[PDB]
Amino acid sequence: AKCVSYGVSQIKAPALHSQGYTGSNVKVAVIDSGIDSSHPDLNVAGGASFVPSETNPFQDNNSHGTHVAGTVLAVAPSASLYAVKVLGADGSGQYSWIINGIEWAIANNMDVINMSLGGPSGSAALKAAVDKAVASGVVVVAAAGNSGTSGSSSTVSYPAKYPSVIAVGAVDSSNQRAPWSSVGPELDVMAPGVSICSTLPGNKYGAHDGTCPASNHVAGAAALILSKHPNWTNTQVRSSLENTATKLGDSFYYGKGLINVEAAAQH
Repeated sequence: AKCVSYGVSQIKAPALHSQGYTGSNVKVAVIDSGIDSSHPDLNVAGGASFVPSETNPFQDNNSHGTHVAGTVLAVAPSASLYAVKVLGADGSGQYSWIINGIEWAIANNMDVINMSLGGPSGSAALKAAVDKAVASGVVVVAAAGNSGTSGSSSTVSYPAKYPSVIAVGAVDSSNQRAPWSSVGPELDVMAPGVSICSTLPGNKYGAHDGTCPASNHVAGAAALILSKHPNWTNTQVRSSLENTATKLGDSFYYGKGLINVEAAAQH
C-alpha cells in the first residue's frame, strides 16, 4: 500500500514539510517514459510527447516515469509534475526527442528538469540545449548513470556529465555508494537509490534501484528549496545543495556527499 521512500527522511525533507514547505507552485518537468496520471496517489499538471509513435505522455508502458513522479512527489508533495515523454517502449530516445523535451521545458517555464536517462555519448546539440535551459534559470538534475566504476575512467553518462547539470549518484540507507552508481569528477551529489519504493502504473507500488531514483530525490529537494525561497536563482539552489551536502567518501565516488535539503534551505 501507500509506499514512502526511506530516502525522504534520509535527505531531511520532513524538516521542510513541518515548516509547511512542500514544493507548492514549483513546475518540474519529468523528461522520461511518461507518467500514469491514472494513479490516484499522483498529481500530473500537464505534459507533451516527443516520441513520434507514442502521442500519449500520460501512458507509461515502461513503468519508469510513474516511479520517477512518485519519488519527486514523496519529497515535494504539492509540486506540479509535467510528463515530458522522450523515451519509447525500447527504453531509449533519439537526441532530437530529448532536445525537443528540454526546449519544451524552457518554453513552458519549468523551474526544474529531472532527466532519469543517459547515454555513453553526448552531442553538441544536447549540450547546447542543457546549457540553454540552465542559462534561462532552470535547475537541471540528471542521473549520473548505472555503469559502476571502470578503473580511472569517469563512467558518468550524458547529459549528467555536462558541467551545467547536477549529476546525482546513488547511496543506500547506510550512505554506502551502490556498486553500479556511476563515478567520475563530473559527479556532484548523492541521494538514496537502493530499494526506493514508489508509485507504479495501475494503482501499484514497488521498489526500483538506480541513479534515476537518486536524482528524483534531488529534483524534489530543488522544488522544496524554491517553495521556501521563490526568489533564489538555479545557481543559488544548486550551491545550497552542493555546499551543505553531508561529506561521505572521495568526491570521484561520492561527489560532495548526501544532500541535506534542511541545511540547503537555510543556507
